[PDB]
Order: sequence, then C-alpha cells, then structure tokens
Amino acid sequence: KVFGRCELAAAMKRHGLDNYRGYSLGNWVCAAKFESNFNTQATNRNTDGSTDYGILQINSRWWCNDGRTPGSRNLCNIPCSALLSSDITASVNCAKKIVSDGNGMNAWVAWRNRCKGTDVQAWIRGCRL
Ligand SMILES: [Cl-]
Ligand SMILES: [Cl-]
Repeated sequence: KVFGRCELAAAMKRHGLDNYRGYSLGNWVCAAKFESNFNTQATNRNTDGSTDYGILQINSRWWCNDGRTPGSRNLCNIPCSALLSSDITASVNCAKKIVSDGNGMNAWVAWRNRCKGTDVQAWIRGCRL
C-alpha cells in the first residue's frame, strides 16, 4: 500500500508513535518518506546481505526474520514480510523497539541525514490530526 502523507501521519498517531521516545510525529513521517516513499511494500538489500523492509525499512540483520540473513537476530519476533502489510501495526511496534535501543532515531541513517535538524513539523502540515 502506498499511503498518503496525512493518511500515514494519522495511522502513526493512532498507533502511538507521535512523540514516542520524544520524537514528534513529523520525524516519523519524514523518515518514512525517505525510507520508502510511504510504500509498505518497499524492500532493499544491504551490502551485508541483510534486507530492509516496509515503510521504515526495518532490517533483517537484527529485527525480523527473512530466512536468508545468516547470523541474524529477530528482535521484533516477526517474519520480515509482516512489515510489508497494508496494516502498519507490525512496523510501528518494531520501530518502537528500535528507537528504544539507545541510539534513538539515529538508527535510521535516512532520518539522520535528511530529517534530523530540519523543520520536521512541515511533514504533518495541513493534516487533520
Ligand atoms: Cl512534528
Ligand atoms: Cl533520543
């Protein structure tokens, strides 16, 4: 599913990501834009052989099981395909675990390079939240 910007903002808010671990909702919408263009089906292979899945490009080296990343953890205890659903619950629940691990949203390289330090509130401007 390719979410609309406000559509994804409302879904994230309803799932309690807004202000989670101190990250206002625009941070999550900005990260999702650059990680996946709001497309739940996005997948990308990493150089180490792991793959990133879903709206927040959650990786199989640590967080989900895709059956092909040797030496892996599955810290969210889910198949990586659950992160590609039109229902973003699994992506949100797993993102909450990732952002609570010590490095905050710096775990998402695209958030650090393209959202951190920018006016991230602009990502939810005009949305009826
Ligand atoms: Cl915001
Ligand atoms: Cl933090």
